[PDB]
Order: sequence, then C-alpha cells, then structure tokens
Amino acid sequence: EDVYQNFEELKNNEDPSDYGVVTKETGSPVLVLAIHGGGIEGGTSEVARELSKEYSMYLFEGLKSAGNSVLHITSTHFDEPRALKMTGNHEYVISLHGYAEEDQQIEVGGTDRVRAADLVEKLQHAGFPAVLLNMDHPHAGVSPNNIANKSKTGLSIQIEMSTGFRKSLFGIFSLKSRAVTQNERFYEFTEVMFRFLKNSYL
Ligand SMILES: [Zn+2]
Repeated sequence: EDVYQNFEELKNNEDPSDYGVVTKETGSPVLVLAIHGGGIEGGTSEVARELSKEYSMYLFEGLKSAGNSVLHITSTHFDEPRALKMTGNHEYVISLHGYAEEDQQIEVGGTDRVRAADLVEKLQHAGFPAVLLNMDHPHAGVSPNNIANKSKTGLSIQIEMSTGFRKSLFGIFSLKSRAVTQNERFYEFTEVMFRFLKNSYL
C-alpha cells in the first residue's frame, strides 16, 4: 500500500519543500523517467541526472530527511501533471526504479520486449548482473495505466536496481552526497546505458 492514491493527494498532504519535480526537455525520442527519486529509491536521481546529459528526463524526488517512503506513488497511479505531459511528448520511455535486495541485481522488464532483451544482453556482456523478467512476472511494467507506457508508442523498458547494485555506484549513499561521490562503477554503468540508448533508438 502507498500512502497517497495520486499526485493531487500527495501535494495536498506534503510540504512542497519535501519533494521536487525536475524536467529536462530536449526533443529526444527517448525519455528517462525516475518517479521514485531522491530518498524514495536512492540512486535513481543520480542515474537519471547523468543520462539527462544526452536524453530528456522526468524526475520526481523525495527530499525528506526521513520517511520518504510516504512519497512513493506506484507507477500505475503516478499522474503528476508534468509527468503526464513529458511521457505523452516522447516516443519511448526508460523507467528507473530501486528495490530492496543486498545482492547486486538488475531486473529488466517493460512492454518493449525486443529492446529489454537487448539491454539485458548488453549489460551481461559488460559484466553487470541483469536478468530479463517476462510478461507474467509480477510488476512487469506492462499495464496501460503505468506512467512509463503513456508515450506515443507505448514501448517502455523498466530497470529495477537492487539496493546492493545502487550502493555499489557511490562513495557515500546519502541524499546529500551520492551526487558528489559517483565512482568508476557509476560511470562504467551509465556509459553502457549511453551506448545502448544511442544504438537501440536510431
Ligand atoms: Zn520505484
């Protein structure tokens, strides 16, 4: 269960200084979407901001000192107006998430089955611990109600990163310091992502 059913409810219950909506609109066909940034799914803000160097980005960040879990709105309920605008303005979506697991793991899903499999192959070749989830896996990112699918094509890739994998990318795993302690593994991972995105979406 989430605390809030939709963005209007979150907005009416939370101090606006406790969350942030951040956009970068470049006209790239691909949108990088991180609806659980900041302290909600730690590290997804930093991956999103690095990929925004080449791609359009939507970021919703939890900025509380503690209790950011209350700001998590599941993808099939996430309706913040700037997210609805940006998703509909893009051809394709890559959606970044974190899940609780100490082992290093990346679970890839989404509606874009050909590109999701290609991304898993490219990550595995590069020595990253990715697996492909198929259509009947719970939370496979395939609902028409999922914000990531509300694009011009409906084709998305969902990237779920374990706690262990996200912590491996930063010297200090905090809201304050992830953004200024990105390590060699962070840039190695984001470069595999840049190579995949440029090759896969010509
Ligand atoms: Zn998430």
